[PDB]
Amino acid sequence: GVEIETISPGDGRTFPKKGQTCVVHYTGMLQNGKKFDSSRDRNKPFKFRIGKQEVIKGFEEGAAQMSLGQRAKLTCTPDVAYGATGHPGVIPPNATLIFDVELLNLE
Repeated sequence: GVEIETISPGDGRTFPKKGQTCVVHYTGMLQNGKKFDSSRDRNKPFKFRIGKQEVIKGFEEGAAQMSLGQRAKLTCTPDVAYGATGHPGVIPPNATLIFDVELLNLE
């Protein structure tokens, strides 16, 4: 389940497609919890592409449902990312994740 609540401004039409490299200012937040990951810290805003399953499924479907300049707010279900397994020391099992995602991409 990918739920999008867009902070409005952008263009709403430049949609990310397969074979396109995109740049995302992400910041992870735990539900009823603190931060765990932030692209604001290292200031290298994580160049990546679409079509290789490099990211998790909850973040991947959130990438295609956005456009340039937009600011979304993800809500990742446990079963698509880590809920059965849990990322060791960083994500406990059966965890629901919140991401602050802004898409300022290229290509």
